[PDB]
Amino acid sequence: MKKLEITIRPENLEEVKQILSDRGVSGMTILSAMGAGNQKINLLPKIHVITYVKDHLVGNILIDIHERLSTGEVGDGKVIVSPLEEVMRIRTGERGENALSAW
Amino acid sequence: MKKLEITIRPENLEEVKQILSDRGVSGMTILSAMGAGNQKINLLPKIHVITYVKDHLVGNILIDIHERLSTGEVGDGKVIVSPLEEVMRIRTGERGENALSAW
Amino acid sequence: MKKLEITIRPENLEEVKQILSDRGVSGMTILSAMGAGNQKINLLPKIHVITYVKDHLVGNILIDIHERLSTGEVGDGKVIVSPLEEVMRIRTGERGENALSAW
Ligand SMILES: Nc1ncnc2c1ncn2[C@@H]1O[C@H](COP(=O)(O)OP(=O)(O)O)[C@@H](O)[C@H]1O
Ligand SMILES: Nc1ncnc2c1ncn2[C@@H]1O[C@H](COP(=O)(O)OP(=O)(O)O)[C@@H](O)[C@H]1O
Ligand SMILES: Nc1ncnc2c1ncn2[C@@H]1O[C@H](COP(=O)(O)OP(=O)(O)O)[C@@H](O)[C@H]1O
Repeated sequence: MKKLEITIRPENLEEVKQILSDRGVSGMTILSAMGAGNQKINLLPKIHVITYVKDHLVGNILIDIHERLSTGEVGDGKVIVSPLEEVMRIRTGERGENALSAW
Repeated sequence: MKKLEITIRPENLEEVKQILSDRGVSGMTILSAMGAGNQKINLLPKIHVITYVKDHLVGNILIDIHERLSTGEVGDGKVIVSPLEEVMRIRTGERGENALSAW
Repeated sequence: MKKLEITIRPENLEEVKQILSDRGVSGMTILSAMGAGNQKINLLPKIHVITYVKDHLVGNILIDIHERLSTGEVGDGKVIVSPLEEVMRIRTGERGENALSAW
């Protein structure tokens, strides 16, 4: 399993929720943020989306996010992929890929 | 050392602080969030807790969180475990497990 | 590439932005938080800064943060370093170190 961190323009949150639903993804945690980078130190409002996903889905999610969110204007955002050693569902104590099931 | 990310119902924050104190954990950083998943895309309020811990404590913290927070109702939340390559205390410049000491 | 998580007193955010600019770092995402630890469970306001950086810069950024932010008073904060498997720029679809370029 992998962690995705998706940092976007807030207006693009609906489209990120749809991309993850369209790949069977079970859930997501959304944080408000301020970001700085190339867009013109100017801070701008951002949404930071965290989702845990099965390893075979990551490549298609990254392609989907570029194809559907790109505006060709500076500031569209970033996606990173990082490793997960253990995942647990609090309600059941289930570990591994069972912890992300649709139920 | 490992990073835990604990995503919970906000009413359960007091019990997460007590579980970490009961395992000698030095600290925690708390973020407000909105989450989507199985509970009935409906966004619901969540707390996202980050804590850095010694590797031998992770198994007992995961057991404690399942045993004390489970309600057997959908939406109790998730815990993940991920790797840490370096940890530094800003005040002293100390690295490694010394950076998390109680002082 | 590596992820840094920098958890600080809010008054120190200007100095963290300057340290990252002084090492050529392209950007940063800023989250408001509450933290608990050694400082006197008392919750205190914090800023949580996430930045993605090239591996050869991490050692000098950690030294800079200790030298410029240390007050020798408990509560100055923490820096962690964690691994990144993939980085993508949404606007272009570019991966790897190209995804963090100044443009
Ligand atoms: N090195 C970085 N680390 C973390 N977040 C970054 C980094 N660079 C950019 N970001 C985030 O992505 C947002 C957009 O980045 P920006 O450089 O303006 O756009 P682009 O990626 O289109 O060149 C920023 O406002 C910030 O939230
Ligand atoms: N795949 C996921 N990635 C990240 N956060 C998730 C994921 N699935 C669920 N969550 C988080 O956990 C919360 C509860 O999940 P939910 O599916 O409703 O409960 P359960 O785990 O009891 O089936 C969500 O509101 C969200 O914050
Ligand atoms: N184990 C920990 N995991 C995550 N964040 C931590 C941890 N310990 C401390 N912190 C964060 O760093 C802040 C300052 O830590 P504190 O223990 O008061 O200072 P010091 O590091 O100077 O002893 C906390 O308020 C919290 O945000």
